[PDB]
Amino acid sequence: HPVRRAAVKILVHSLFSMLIMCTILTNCVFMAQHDPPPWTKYVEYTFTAIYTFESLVKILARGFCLHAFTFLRDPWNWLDFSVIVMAYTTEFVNVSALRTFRVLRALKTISVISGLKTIVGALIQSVKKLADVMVLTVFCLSVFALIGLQLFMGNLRHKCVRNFTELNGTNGLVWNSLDVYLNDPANYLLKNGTTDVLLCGNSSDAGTCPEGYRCLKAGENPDHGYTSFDSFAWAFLALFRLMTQDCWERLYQQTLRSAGKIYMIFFMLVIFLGSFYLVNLILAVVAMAYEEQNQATIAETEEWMSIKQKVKFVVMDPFADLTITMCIVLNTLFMALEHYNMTAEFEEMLQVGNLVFTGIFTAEMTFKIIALDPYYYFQQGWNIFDSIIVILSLMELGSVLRSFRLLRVFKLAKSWPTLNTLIKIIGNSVGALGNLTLVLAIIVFIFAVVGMQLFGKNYSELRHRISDSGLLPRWHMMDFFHAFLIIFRILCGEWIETMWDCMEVSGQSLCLLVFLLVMVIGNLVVLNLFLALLLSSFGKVWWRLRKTCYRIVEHSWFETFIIFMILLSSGALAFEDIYLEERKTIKVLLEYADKMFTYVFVLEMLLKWVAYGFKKYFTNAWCWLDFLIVDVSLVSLVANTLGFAEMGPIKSLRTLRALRPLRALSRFEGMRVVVNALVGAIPSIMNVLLVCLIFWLIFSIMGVNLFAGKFGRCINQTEGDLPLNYTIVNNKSECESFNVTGELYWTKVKVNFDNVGAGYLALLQVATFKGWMDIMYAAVDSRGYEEQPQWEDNLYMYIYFVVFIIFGSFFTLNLFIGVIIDNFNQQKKKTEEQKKYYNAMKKLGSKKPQKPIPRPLNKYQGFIFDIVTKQAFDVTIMFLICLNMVTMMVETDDQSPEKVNILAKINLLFVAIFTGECIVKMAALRHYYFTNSWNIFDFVVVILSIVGTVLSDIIQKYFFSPTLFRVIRLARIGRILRLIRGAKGIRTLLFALMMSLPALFNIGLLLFLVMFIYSIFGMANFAYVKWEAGIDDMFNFQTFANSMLCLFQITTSAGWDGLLSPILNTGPPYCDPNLPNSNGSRGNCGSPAVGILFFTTYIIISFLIVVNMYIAIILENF
Ligand SMILES: CCCNC[C@@H](O)COc1ccccc1C(=O)CCc1ccccc1
Repeated sequence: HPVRRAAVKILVHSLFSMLIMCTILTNCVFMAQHDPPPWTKYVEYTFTAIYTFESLVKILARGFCLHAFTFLRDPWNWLDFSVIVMAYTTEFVNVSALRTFRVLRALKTISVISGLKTIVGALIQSVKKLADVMVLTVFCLSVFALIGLQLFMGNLRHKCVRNFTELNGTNGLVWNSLDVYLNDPANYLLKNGTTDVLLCGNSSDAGTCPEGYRCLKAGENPDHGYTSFDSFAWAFLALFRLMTQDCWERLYQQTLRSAGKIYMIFFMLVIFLGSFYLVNLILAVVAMAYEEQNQATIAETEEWMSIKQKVKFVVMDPFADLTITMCIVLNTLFMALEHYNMTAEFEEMLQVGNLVFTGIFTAEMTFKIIALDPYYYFQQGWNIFDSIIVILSLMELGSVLRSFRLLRVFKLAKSWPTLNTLIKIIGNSVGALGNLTLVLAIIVFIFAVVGMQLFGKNYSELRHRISDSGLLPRWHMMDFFHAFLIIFRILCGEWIETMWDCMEVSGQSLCLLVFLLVMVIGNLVVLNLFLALLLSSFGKVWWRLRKTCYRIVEHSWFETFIIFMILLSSGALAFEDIYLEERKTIKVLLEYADKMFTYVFVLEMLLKWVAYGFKKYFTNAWCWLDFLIVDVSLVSLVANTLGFAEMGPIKSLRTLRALRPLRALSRFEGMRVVVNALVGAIPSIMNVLLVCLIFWLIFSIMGVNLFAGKFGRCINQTEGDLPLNYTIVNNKSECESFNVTGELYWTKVKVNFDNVGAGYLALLQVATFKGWMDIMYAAVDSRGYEEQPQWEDNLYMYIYFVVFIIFGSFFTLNLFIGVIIDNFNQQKKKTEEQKKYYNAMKKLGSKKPQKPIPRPLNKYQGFIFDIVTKQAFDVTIMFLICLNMVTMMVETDDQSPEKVNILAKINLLFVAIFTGECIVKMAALRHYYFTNSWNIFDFVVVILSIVGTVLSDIIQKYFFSPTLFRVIRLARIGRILRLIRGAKGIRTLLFALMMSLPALFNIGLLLFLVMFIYSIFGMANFAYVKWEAGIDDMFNFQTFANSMLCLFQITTSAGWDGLLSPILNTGPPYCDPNLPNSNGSRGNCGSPAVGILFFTTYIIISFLIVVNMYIAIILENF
């Protein structure tokens, strides 16, 4: 047919493809709109027509029903098939939610662009290769969800309820008990500094409600209802949230607040294993799928002219590009000397300096135009780049626009190889890997418009249930930009806090579905891009005495003695909390112990000397460490007795006593090798930190140009939380004219962009996503210069942070991890009890045994033997234990008496089934319960089950203990762990985990030591800090246990902004200096210099230790 040939010619032709691509792109910019005008309706029709034409033009090219089979064989056209079907249905003949379907059109260009379909296809293999670790992750999450459910069932419903005294007449204190104390939130007491209920616990480790507030379980719900441990669904959600570490510290502090501080152990166990280990397993198998597919593709590929003479003679030898790099460095350094309150002459000086720098660059640019050839400038990319910045600078001479000089610092890339490694990464992100980035871009676009069509009217109408008062939420999906922002925040790792609000406004089923799909798919494709970037960038008495001391120092008892003194002295350090003032006996006890310690360590020093020699002593680095610390101690003692004591610097120098635990590093052959292999990689960390400091210098100068001085608030003193209305108070100066009453305080935000240093602090709080909320809120409210912030004026400043997060957090991370990996390779190329652990893992880890047991050949014995052996018996007892698991999942809080009756009956039924299996099994012939470790394991669990049943039988008659039940019942969890015998994936993964826990023990020991040093430092400084955002009555630095809680929390980087926040404040509107402090000190202030030092250094050292050591572990396992 002629129409057949015509349709085929249109099909193969390439102008049709670009026509449909432009049509899709315009339909995209038309989907991304909310509140479309009527002039859009025909446009809809328009698109419909074109797509239908596509359909015809292809099916008329097919021809028949066999051709229709071949056409539908490629699945991609099923999409626009459904698209035109839905179009005809909606245009011929409602819930109004069908409009959400045409976003499928946006996926069409993945099949139209022949490169994108390759990506979205090659991204399918890993998610079905993720199966083994996915079921291991679901299995561990469900195990720990049962554990957490049994431990904390209805614990999060504890509330510091007010005091209720019951009345005689029953059946403003007048009320009813339950209907008033369950649905009444008036009765509860809010947490200090929040509109959030206070939790409590009857235990002596939980929150202590103030006088006048008892503490019960009769409460509304958890925060919005979604953080319960009450059911297995809610508990599985809570443990998923703690696995992804999304706001996990909030659940940590809530649970410890109600359950007790000792359950801290639980949380660390679920972080040291749940978050870290399961997440890292998923990540490592994705990395393995990536390596495998890339090597698979690599294998598939393996299948007047006088004046010309004079000027060219003058420009023969420029030879001064080094002076140009120096002038660039001076230019950035000169731009960096910009701050908030600059004098007029200093501003004029900076302007003249950058003017003369522009002159320098313009002059040598026009010289380089005539130095070689304008075809040379047409040739090289660097020269094009400097030409661009010159034109942009002259445009400046003709807030965002001044910053384009900053790219000049990138000119250092030619001499700073790690900087050009960074730019190679950024050039692959949109170069050789442009398709991955483009796929991610259209996926974020699809998710943004899908979410906005699904949730726009919800977010817009029911906003009253999502914000404080008649006012907007900071995060929503009504506009496309805010939907993109929700998606981007999710990609950053914050999906629970906006999911709560979405489900509060929209609906749990659909919102859960979409946010979990966004998180899974987006984090998967972002990990794909991350890994792809990482892969694309790849007389004799004197001598007699000396040998006497040489004998006295090498004696093992001497070494154990000094180790014990080290440990005792550090433990003595731990006793230095705020309660020594009333501890009179142990005060002087610790005084004498301290002087004994310095004397014994200095005598040890002198004997080391006289034995080994001064050159043999002062060459060892750890001996230098010991000498330095004993020097600290000696000077402290000397100035303590020989006058000039409690004198400023000398009385604050004994704070350095907290370094005393560092003596332990040299002794233990685990910490020593760890610190060796760690400081052996400080040069790489230093050069990468230099590249990151230059990049964040760029971004901090941008933030100082954009909003420096625009972060002030002018809070009203009574309210305190929020700022003020622009209408009423507009300027900082009007904040000082209406200030006839001293309630107005023009405060900055704690972390702002006022210097390059405050810029660096804000960029660290944004790059870790802790504390960035207030940064970005004060930035997208930044109206004027000293002007009061309008609620979302300058809304597009979000872009700044987004861009920074992409270049300063994503790519720099690709830098960090990058060098680390390669660093280790070169170190790869160039505790004896743990060796015995190794040897025993070799010894008793016997895999294949001999013939286990022969048939007893008796009538009953042989029959029971034969019914025990067949694998059908194994699979059915596994089905039985899985049914026990499910009947374990059906337990909730405050369920009912009859249901718990039934559940206890089924409990006895199941322990009976399994103990019958046990009595049949040990009688296999004689030796079933001796050969395999699994049989004796289930033997232990079955006897534990029988003893648990009889303990449940003897609750009160013989002897009673209230809390122990909750843990003996927890032994039932052991039964589900019996499933580890059947599965092969999770068993091998958990065994390879248990093989490496000596290494994790050494790493956790170094981490514990760093926590100990920083706990003592914070006990010295950060006690008496005002109780604010992240420092409550339970997570302090007051005691040592509180310090360990705070520091374990921060070790995951979580909530570190909320703890640094009360260390920064220094003013009367927040602090109270001159406060009658109980100790020698005064004032409840933090000290910003050492607070920033402490927290930034602590999170950076913990990040470095964890990253370095975990990559070492992962490489040594590989
Ligand atoms: C993408 C992970 C999502 N969940 C974790 C994050 O939320 C924060 O985790 C951390 C908490 C404390 C210190 C460091 C980290 C890290 O990021 C290092 C992870 C890591 C693991 C193994 C090998 C290299 C690096």
